[PDB]
Amino acid sequence: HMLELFDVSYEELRLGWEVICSQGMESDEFDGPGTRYILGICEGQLVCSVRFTSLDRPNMITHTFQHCFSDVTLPAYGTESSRFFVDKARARALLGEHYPISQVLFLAMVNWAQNNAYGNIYTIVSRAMLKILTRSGWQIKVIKEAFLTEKERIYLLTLPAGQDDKQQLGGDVVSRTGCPPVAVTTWPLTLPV
Repeated sequence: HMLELFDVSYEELRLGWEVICSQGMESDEFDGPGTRYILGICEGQLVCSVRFTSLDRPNMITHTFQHCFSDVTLPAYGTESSRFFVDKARARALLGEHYPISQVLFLAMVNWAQNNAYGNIYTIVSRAMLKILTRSGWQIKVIKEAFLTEKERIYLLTLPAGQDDKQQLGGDVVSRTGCPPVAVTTWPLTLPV
């Protein structure tokens, strides 16, 4: 058993490779050149993933939810993660139950961010996702709470990707999975499940 987290550009996107794709999020307006993805693969299958888009290219903050956050100043340089995906049922079956695939992808996100020159990451999450990010210990920053609907609250967040954040999620995954300490410091990531 082994867990691989690494990134691929849209530009890069045999049997197992289509199994992965057959398990991926069906595209949208923001899936094109420039867009990168982090894929979590265990025994030839997609267990989790997340998408990264440049802040200056069209994205969910600048377009989809324009009316919601047009009052927030956005840096010229940056990345927005989205389509945070985790298949809990498949992770359990491959990485055993109680495995923190969620905390791992967060770690993969910080590590990928450092490897690509991003101090932090901008994202739009749902109330629930916010609850999880909060519980993860990751020192996220709500830039603005907005109302999608009458009761639907969504948030614009900055996810810290400094060394402290990396070590913090790393140490978390360690004492949690008991995996080798150096295994959470690299990019790409590779975890013994």
